[PDB]
Amino acid sequence: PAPALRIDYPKALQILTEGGTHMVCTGRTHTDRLCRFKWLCYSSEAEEFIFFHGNASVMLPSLGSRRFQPALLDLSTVEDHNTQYFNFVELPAAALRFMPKPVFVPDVALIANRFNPDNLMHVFHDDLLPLFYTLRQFPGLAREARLFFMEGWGEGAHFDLYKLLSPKQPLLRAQLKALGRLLCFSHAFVGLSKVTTWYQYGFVQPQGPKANILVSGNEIRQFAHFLMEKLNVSEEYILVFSRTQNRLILNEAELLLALAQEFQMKTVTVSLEDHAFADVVRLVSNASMLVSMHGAQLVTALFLPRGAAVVELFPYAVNPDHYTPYKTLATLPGMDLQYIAWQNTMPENTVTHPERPWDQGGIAHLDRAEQARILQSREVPRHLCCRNPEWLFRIYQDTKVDIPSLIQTIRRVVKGHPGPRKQKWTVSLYPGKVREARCQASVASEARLSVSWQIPWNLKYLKVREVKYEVWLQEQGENTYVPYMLALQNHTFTENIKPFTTYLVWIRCIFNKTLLGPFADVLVCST
Amino acid sequence: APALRYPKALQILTEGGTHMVCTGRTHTDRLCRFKWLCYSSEAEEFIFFHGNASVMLPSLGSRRFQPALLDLSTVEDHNTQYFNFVELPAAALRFMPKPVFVPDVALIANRFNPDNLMHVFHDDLLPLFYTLRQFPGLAREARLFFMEGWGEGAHFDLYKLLSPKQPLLRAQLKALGRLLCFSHAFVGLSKVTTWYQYGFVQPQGPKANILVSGNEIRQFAHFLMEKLNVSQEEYILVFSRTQNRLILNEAELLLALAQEFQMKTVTVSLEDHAFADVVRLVSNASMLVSMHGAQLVTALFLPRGAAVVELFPYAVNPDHYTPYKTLATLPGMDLQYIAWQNTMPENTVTHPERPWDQGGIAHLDRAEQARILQSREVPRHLCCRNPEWLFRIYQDTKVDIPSLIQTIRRVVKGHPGPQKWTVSLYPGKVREARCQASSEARLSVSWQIPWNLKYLKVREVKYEVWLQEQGENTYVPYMLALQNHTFTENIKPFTTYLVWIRCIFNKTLLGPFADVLVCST
Ligand SMILES: O=c1ccn([C@@H]2O[C@H](COP(=O)(O)OP(=O)(O)O)[C@@H](O)[C@H]2O)c(=O)[nH]1
Ligand SMILES: O=c1ccn([C@@H]2O[C@H](COP(=O)(O)OP(=O)(O)O)[C@@H](O)[C@H]2O)c(=O)[nH]1
Ligand SMILES: *[C@@H]1O[C@H](CO)[C@@H](O)[C@H](O)[C@H]1NC(C)=O
Ligand SMILES: *[C@@H]1O[C@H](CO)[C@@H](O)[C@H](O)[C@H]1NC(C)=O
Ligand SMILES: *[C@@H]1O[C@H](CO)[C@@H](O)[C@H](O)[C@H]1NC(C)=O
Ligand SMILES: *[C@@H]1O[C@H](CO)[C@@H](O)[C@H](O)[C@H]1NC(C)=O
Ligand SMILES: *[C@@H]1O[C@H](CO)[C@@H](O)[C@H](O)[C@H]1NC(C)=O
Ligand SMILES: *[C@@H]1O[C@H](CO)[C@@H](O)[C@H](O)[C@H]1NC(C)=O
Ligand SMILES: *[C@@H]1O[C@H](CO)[C@@H](O)[C@H](O)[C@H]1NC(C)=O
Ligand SMILES: *[C@H]1O[C@H](CO)[C@@H](O)[C@H](O)[C@@H]1O
Repeated sequence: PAPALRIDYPKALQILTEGGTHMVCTGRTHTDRLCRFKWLCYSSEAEEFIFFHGNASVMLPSLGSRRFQPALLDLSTVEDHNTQYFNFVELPAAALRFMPKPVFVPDVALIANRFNPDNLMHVFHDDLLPLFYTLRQFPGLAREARLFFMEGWGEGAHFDLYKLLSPKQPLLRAQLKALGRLLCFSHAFVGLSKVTTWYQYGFVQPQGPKANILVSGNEIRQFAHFLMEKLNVSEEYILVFSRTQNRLILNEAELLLALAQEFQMKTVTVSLEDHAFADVVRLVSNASMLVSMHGAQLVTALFLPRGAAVVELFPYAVNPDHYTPYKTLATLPGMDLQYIAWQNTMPENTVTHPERPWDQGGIAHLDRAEQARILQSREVPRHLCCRNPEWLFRIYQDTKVDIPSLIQTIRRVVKGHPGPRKQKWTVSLYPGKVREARCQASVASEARLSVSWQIPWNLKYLKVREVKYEVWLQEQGENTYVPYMLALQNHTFTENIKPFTTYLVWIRCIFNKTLLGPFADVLVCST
Repeated sequence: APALRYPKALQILTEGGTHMVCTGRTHTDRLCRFKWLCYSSEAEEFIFFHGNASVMLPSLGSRRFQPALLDLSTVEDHNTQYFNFVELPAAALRFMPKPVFVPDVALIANRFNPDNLMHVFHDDLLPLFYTLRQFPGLAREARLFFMEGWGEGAHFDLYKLLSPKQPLLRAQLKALGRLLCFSHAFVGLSKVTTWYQYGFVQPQGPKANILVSGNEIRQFAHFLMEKLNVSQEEYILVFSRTQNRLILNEAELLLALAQEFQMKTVTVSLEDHAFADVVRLVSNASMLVSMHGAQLVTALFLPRGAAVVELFPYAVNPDHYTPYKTLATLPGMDLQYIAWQNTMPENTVTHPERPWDQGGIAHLDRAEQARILQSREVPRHLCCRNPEWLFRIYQDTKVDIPSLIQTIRRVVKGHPGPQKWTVSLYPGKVREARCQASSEARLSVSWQIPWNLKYLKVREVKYEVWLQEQGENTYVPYMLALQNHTFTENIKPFTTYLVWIRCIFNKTLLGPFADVLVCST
């Protein structure tokens, strides 16, 4: 039994009225900024956060007019999206005399914007994963924070997933007008980290993977482990993730039997509509292979066990290489998932729906000349977000899957039985710097350059399959080097080494060809 | 407990491994929160242990060495102040000594130059103060770990005021144990409070985009004053040096200042006064006069409205060396700044026989010595030990009184020192921006005042309007006093115009643009 401590109202009102708002934020740009506020206020009538200047006020960063070029920070994880900015208006703390008495929020708050709470992929990629690790950026937040979703949408189809990310009930912006005309957070954090994102949806360039992905499969799976425990989720089979409303697999029944016979495994169907989400996660987490049309439901592939296979199907005229949010997820370093893409290339096996509304892929609202152009094109061109008619027209086709071509496409990657072979998922880490690098000239001989060094310190405690040392030889005063790949820690160079010459020697250790370590301090050596 | 050599801790470490979550896009603005980060005192390497609960955000791959994970000092991208770790599986602890655990939460950072007062305040104290306040619980509980490798330095007592717990230096970790393991540690310092760069790539000068204002400097100074028991008759304060860079006619300077401003004058120095007494003297000075030097960083303790008079030796252009000019003229600092330069060779004293440390030139080739002696202004240069710069900056100076008084009087007319201080805030967006269309084309626009202006009294309120024709990448600007306008000049029918509106307080406080107003004629 813990005390249900409320706010000490006279004390809080005095600290607010005399001291004012306090703000300390990270990062130097608005696209990578997280803010810690004390005594930040919000008027539910104006729908504006308020910074009150008092005698203890702090504003870091202090941007001046730059606070509106474009704003203070991104409230959502979609970078620089001009409808998801956060900012406040300023008033002197004395101006509280002209306002109703404030209502204080005792809970520590995390304020953020959900991008599209109706799409499972946006929920996981833009909100759930960023929230999970943003909370763990600051001590105490993970156990105490109440989420405040200010984007303006309702609960959405997946609100129960948002409730798993916090012990307290999250609040929407529309609910704040009932709490009071002037609300003041005693302790609030604002913003979401972009560190877990891997996709951009096509606002400035055609959609695709983020340029520099900073998340690995291990961090994805730690998040999945948490959600599975929250959902109370603790005969090998193939799982077909079905859709019931649009973008259908028209011969799903034939597909289930064909996969069952080809791989000699039980096949099972799952869908968002007919299964509770905890049951969906339960089925995915033990599946050896996940087969599904391109769509939001494939984001659940992050729950797949290591070693499982993802088979993504694409409708006619949809190039798999151009739409890769689930390919990128499946092939992240550390995810350890096989990825297979299959595209319908037979026009007799596709079903178009030109009469539907525009948001469902219809084209009847366009002029007859443009409809014929869309109908005659056999691949969606590269485009920008969000309502490209040809993209929607083709992505909401129904598909008859050519069974033998799908089987052969899978077999080029899954040569035998699918799923984990109970493999040893070794950790992949990098060497340290080589230590104590020394060098010597000849001991009337040729020109000789002999170099030696000690192994990296962490290699003292490592068992590694292949250890090599890349050595760069740069002659004094020249801008070019000669590379060497060596296995030993002691080498004497002779070929093309000149007498009475000084060389710059750079050394770095490499594990298994691809894991490059850092270079040590440069070694200067004369022959 | 400061140290501990708990089976729960060893098992959490051996099973789960290290946990890392960091902010920032690049290594130059990254702060990291670590759990179970470890350090080998023998190898002087931090260690990330890969366990079954390990997290590495960001996961940089090989890019973790281009050039490192983060900056350990607030000097940007300095190739000797990098932080990084080496990796091992958590099971490798079988072949390592029994770890000694640091139970207190830690903040790990590098001091750039703990022997220079300016470097102490600018690079370390201010960044430490606000980095601790970036994360809950740090300001009251953190133990500071300085890893740059220096000793205490002359100002180590100032670092102790930022923390109730005893700080530890890297050389002191060796005695703690061969393998040290932090249960909770933060790494890095924010650069948000910095305002100067010391000339590593381009010549030294102000930071390109300064993100700190005088209000944040003064909140930090207020905290330090209470830690020094400095509580809260007008006088002018001359901040003298006793070893080098002397004012040769100091006694006559004190008399001439006291007569010119009809005000008491008093001296102070770092050598002859306890630092708490130095702060007490500066905090009520109406004017601070001193040679260019580290002691002028104490100007951040001056009361609002006081004047800073910085004197420069012969051949030292004040415009090239502006760390204290930048500090004094920061927005919100409310300090007047005056620079005076000695331009008479008969009033300067050189010391060519001193070590390189103190500006001697006797260790150089005779041809280089002749160049330095014959040059009348120190050229622009990069860090760190330029001989001509050190030779002139350690000159002694006889201050020409009539020229200095005239220089001060161009900035300080009348009495120096403190006035009422309004904080300058910005307008909100204009609200409910509507428009009407019209022949000859006509376009009417109107809007409501920003919400915060409902509660403000402002001397001058104007509205800037950008008129952009849809399909053109340019605009026509207008400055209005009313909340409405009707455009007729160069307005066309069958055209779509985009209207951008922002409000401006007192000419210079530009507010944000509202959402674009699309009006078609
Ligand atoms: O037959 C369907 C079609 C869609 N959805 C879900 O409804 C949301 C919106 O679907 P949409 O097609 O707009 O998103 P997409 O799948 O193209 O990302 C997503 O969470 C889908 O998984 C569903 O459950 N069944
Ligand atoms: O006569 C002197 C000369 C220097 N210093 C202090 O000693 C440190 C190192 O001086 P240096 O000249 O290297 O720094 P500078 O003043 O040029 O920044 C600084 O904290 C100075 O304030 C001092 O107290 N008295
Ligand atoms: C602000 O006001 C409080 C209450 O009077 C006072 O204790 C404090 O010294 C003032 N100044 C600052 C910088 O907090
Ligand atoms: C799922 O089934 C059982 C546990 O329910 C487990 O033995 C099996 O390995 C799991 N599937 C995979 C692919 O690991
Ligand atoms: C190889 O061994 C050591 C390096 O550890 C070095 O002293 C020795 O001279 C090397 N051999 C040569 C340079 O022939
Ligand atoms: C890690 O190991 C602990 C103890 O062995 C166990 O409780 C936990 O489930 C494992 N997995 C994760 C993801 O922590
Ligand atoms: C100020 O006095 C208090 C004792 O109550 C203490 O914080 C500290 O030792 C003193 N500081 C100085 C500089 O005298
Ligand atoms: C502090 O400074 C004020 C401002 O000029 C002045 O009254 C005097 O120098 C000091 N007052 C004290 C110590 O009470
Ligand atoms: C235009 O704005 C002024 C104040 O700026 C106001 O007095 C006037 O009534 C407004 N006119 C219209 C037509 O709204
Ligand atoms: C809006 O646009 C996004 C990005 O293309 C889609 O993922 C979403 O389904 C909706 O079409």
